[PDB]
Amino acid sequence: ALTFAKRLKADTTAVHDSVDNLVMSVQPFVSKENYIKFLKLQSVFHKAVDHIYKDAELNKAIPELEYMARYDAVTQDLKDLGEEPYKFDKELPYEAGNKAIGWLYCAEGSNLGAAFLFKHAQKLDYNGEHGARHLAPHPDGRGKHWRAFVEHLNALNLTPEAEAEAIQGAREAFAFYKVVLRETFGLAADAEAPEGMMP
Ligand code: HEM
Repeated sequence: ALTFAKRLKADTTAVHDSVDNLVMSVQPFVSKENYIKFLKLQSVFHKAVDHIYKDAELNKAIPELEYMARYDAVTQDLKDLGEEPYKFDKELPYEAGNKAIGWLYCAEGSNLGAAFLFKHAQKLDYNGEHGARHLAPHPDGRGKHWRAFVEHLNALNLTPEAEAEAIQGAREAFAFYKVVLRETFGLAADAEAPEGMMP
């Protein structure tokens, strides 16, 4: 690639697309019941990275990182749908160090690419003020907000060795997402979208 952020993307695009395909395959927008299952999935993942967004060390290198967390937004979307806060059945990952940087990339990048999901949530009359608060674009714009974030990520100046761990972290974050999705939508372990499906 060329930069840390670009290597992260390059090394995780295949798994990202597998997530895209799996999410769409379980029909998150076919019914209120399924959208709620989607929100529970989102709730678990965002709870899992909450401690990373609030990490003292990372907030010193990335100013205002603590305010980027979307866990509260997802929980409010659950409230809008008449659901109480959702709590994962199993123990939640609590990553740290370089691997935690990979999870942060995964979670924040999902904010950049949430435009598609937000459009379809809108079809159900769910918007940034009701039901899809966690999918709404950052006030500064998805792209502008992301580019600023990417600068900070690259500015961590992680060594090639550290990058490897972070990238592995990002891969594990996506992997965890699918594990939670399968449990939430009642799929077998390692279930995937129909083979050959394109994002
Ligand atoms: C059906 C659901 C999804 C679709 C259609 C999708 C689509 C996309 C698209 C088109 C982008 C690029 C946006 C841009 O460059 O402006 C993107 C980026 C990204 N998405 Fe998703 N995504 C989905 C779900 C997720 C999930 C659930 C995660 C992780 C838990 C995720 C993590 C990311 C990351 C990390 C990036 C950043 C890529 C980069 O480095 O440029 N996405 N997504």
